[PDB]
Amino acid sequence: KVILDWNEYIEAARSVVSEGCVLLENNGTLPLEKGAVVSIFGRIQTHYYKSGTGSGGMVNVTHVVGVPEGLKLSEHVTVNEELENIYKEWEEENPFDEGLGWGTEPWSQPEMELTDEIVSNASAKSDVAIVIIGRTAGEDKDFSDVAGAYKLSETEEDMLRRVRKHFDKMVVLLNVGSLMDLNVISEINPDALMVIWQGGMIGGLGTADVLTGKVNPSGKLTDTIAYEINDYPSTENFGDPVRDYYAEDIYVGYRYFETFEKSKVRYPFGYGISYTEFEHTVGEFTADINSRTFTASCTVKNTGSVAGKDVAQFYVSAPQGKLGKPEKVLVAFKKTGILNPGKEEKITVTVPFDRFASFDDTGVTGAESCFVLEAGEYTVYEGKNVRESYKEGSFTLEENIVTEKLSKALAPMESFKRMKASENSDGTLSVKYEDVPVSDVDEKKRRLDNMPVEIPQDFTARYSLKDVLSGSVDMEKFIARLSDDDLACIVRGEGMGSSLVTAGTAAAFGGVSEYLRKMDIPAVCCDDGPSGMRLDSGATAFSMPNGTMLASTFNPDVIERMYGFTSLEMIYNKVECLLGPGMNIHRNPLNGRNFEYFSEDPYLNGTIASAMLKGLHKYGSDGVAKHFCCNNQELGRQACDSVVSQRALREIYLKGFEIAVKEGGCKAFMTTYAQVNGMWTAGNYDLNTRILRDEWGFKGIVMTDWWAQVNDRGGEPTKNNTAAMVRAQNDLYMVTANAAMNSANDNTLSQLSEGKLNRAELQRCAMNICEYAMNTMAMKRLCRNDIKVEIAGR
Repeated sequence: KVILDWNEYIEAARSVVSEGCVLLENNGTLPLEKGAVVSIFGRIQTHYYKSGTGSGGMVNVTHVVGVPEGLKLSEHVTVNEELENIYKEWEEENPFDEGLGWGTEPWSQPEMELTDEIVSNASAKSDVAIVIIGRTAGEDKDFSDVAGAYKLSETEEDMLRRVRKHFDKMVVLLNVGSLMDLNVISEINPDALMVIWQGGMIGGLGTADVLTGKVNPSGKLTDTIAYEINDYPSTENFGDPVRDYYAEDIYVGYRYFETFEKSKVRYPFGYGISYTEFEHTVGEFTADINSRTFTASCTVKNTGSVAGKDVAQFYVSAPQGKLGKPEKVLVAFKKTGILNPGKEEKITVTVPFDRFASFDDTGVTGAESCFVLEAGEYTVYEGKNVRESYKEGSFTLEENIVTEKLSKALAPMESFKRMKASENSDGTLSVKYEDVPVSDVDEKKRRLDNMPVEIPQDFTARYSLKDVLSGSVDMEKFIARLSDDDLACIVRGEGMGSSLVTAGTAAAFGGVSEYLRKMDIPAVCCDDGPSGMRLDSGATAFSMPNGTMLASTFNPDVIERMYGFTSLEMIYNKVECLLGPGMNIHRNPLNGRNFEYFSEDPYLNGTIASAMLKGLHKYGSDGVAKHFCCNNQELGRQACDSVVSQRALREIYLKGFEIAVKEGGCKAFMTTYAQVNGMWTAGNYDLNTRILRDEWGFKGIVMTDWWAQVNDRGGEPTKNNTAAMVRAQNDLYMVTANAAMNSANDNTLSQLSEGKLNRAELQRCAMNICEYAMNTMAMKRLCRNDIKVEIAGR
C-alpha cells in the first residue's frame, strides 16, 4: 500500500507553474507590494485557460484556480471587487463560448469593451492594473496571423491602451497555450510582461506565487521570438495541407536566427529574467578526445537584492567544414538552486561529442550516413541565453571523427532545395540553396534481407506469459502457442472506452480476446494525455501544466517530481500507458498543438520528455512518446506530406525521440496521422524498424494514432491495412470497436494467406506486445504483486 498525498501532488504541480512562468520585461512594478489593491482587466480572468483544446485538454476537475482567486488566496494583495463585479455582470449577457463539438471552441473569447469611466474609476481605487490576454490552441487547425489569434483583437488593443493611459503601474500576463504577437503589446509598453502559459487546475496558485514575490520567476523561453511571422525560416514552407518541403533543414529556430538573422530576434532562445540579477563567470575547461567528451565549468552569482534561481546554458560552435553548421547548438544546461544575494554556485557539465555531431547525408565528409565531427576548431560558450553566451574554451581536431555509423533511412523521395550556410569574407554567414539528394534505397530488398525467422506454432504448449516473466521459458517458446487468429487479434487495440479496462479511457491492448487472456496476457489500459488523465466517464483527475510550461522550467528534476505523483495516480485508476509526452519540434510558431510540445531545440525537447518519463516510471507506470515523427502542422494532418532531408531528421526531428529512448528509457511510441517523405508513418519500415529498433536499440511497442491511415508506398491509404502496419513493425492498430470480431475488417489474415505478410512479422509484433505487457502494473495485478494506492488529504 502506497499513499498518494494529494496536497503534495498540488505542491509539486504548483512548483512547476512557479518555475515555468517566463518574465520578459519588468521595471520593478513586479513583484506586487504587500497590501496592494489590484485591478484585473480582461474577461478571460473568469475562465482561466488551464490547458489547450483537444485530446490533451479534456481532464475533468472539480475546481480551477484562476489568477484572481490565486491572488486573493495569497493574502499578499486584494482585488478590486467593483471591477470584478462589472466583468461578472457583463459575462451573464456575454457567456464564455465553449463551442459545439470537436475542435469548435474558439481559440479566444470576445473582449469586453471598456470606457474611460470604468478604467478611470478602477485606477482611482487601486495601486496596479493586471491585464490578462487569453489564448488557447489544439488539434486540427493552426493559428492564423490575424486579430483574435496570433495578434491582439481590436478590443484587446483598446483595453491595453486605456489601462496604460490611466494606470502608472501596469502588468500584462499572457495566459496562452503558445506564444502570440508581442509587437503591439511592446509598443503600448506595460511596466511588466510575463508569459504564464496554461498551468492546469492550480495554475492561479503558482502564478500568484511569482506575482507576489513568494517565488522569484526563473522560467526561460524554449523558442526564439522574432519580430514577424515572415522572419521564421519555416514560414515560407508551412501551412500547405498537401505537402511542405522542410527547406530550412537543420536551420530551425535559433539555429537559423543566430547563424543568419540576429537582428530579426526580439527575444532569443533561452531568454528569461528575474527579480534579481546574476553574473555568469566562465571557469575551467578541459577536453578528452579519446572519451569524446569535454568538461566545462562556470560560476553563477546572485548580484542583486533578492533570492532566486538562474539557468547556465552551454552551446557549441562547430567548424563550418564541408557540411555547413549553425553558429551555436545547445549541448547542456543546469538550473541553480535558490541563491541568496551575494551567493554563488559552481556548475560543471560533461558533454558527449554526439550532442554536437552532424549527420552527413551527402558523402562530402567521406562518411555518408554517419554522425561526424568535421576537422576544425570547436568553441564552447556559456551564458544566460544563446545570444548572451560567451567563450568558455575551445579545442581543435586535425581530422574528422565519426561518432556513429548509421544507414540511409527515411530519405526523401523527391528533390528539393534546402538552406546551406555560406561563409563571407567578413566572417558572417549567409543562406545559399543546394539540391537535396533523392533516396536510392531498395525498400523491398531491405525488408526481405532483414526478415525475422518464423517460430513454428505449437497449440499443445500450455506456457503462460507468467512463465516468460519468471525466466522459466524464452518468449519464443511461449509465442508458439498463438494461433493465426490470436496473432491477428493481438495487433488490434480496442477502444475507445473498451469494457476490458477502466471506463472512459483510450484503449485496451494485449489481452483483447478470451484466448489471449487465457494465456495470462493482461488487458493493458491507454489514456490521454500529457497534462493529466482524460476520463470520458466524467471522473476527475489531476490537471497539470501544459507542455511548453514544463519545458520553460529548464528543470528536469521539478518535472520528474510532479510526474512521480502521476505515476501513483495512474495506478489508482488502473491506467498503464499515459499518451505522452507529446514532443514534436516547434518548427513554426503558428502550429496549433505547440502548447503540448516542448521546444524548437532537440536537446531540450528530449531532456524534458525524459524527465516526464522518469517520473512516470517511478512506481512502474509509463508514457508513450508521440507523434513519431514530423507532425509539426495541424492543417491537413490526415494527408499532408512532410518532405525532409535525412540530416534534418537525424539532427532535429528524430533526435528528441532518440534521447527519450536512450536517456528516458522510453518503451512505447505512437506514430502520426500524416506522411513523412511520401508515405504514411504507420507503415514506414525505416522509421519503425531500421531507425527505432535496429539503430537506437528500442525495446518496446509502437502504436498508431487513433484511427490513423496506413498505406504501402504508392498505394491508397486505408484505416484497415494492418498488414502494411505489421510489415513496418508498427505493433498496434489503435483502435477497433471489437478486436476479437475484427470489427475493422482488416487484411492481416488475407495478406498472410496470399504470402504478402509473413507469419514471422506478426510473431515479432506479438512478442513486442507481450514483452511490454508482462512488465506493466496490469500484469502485476494478475500475479497479485501490484501496488495498491490510497489517496489522502482531500
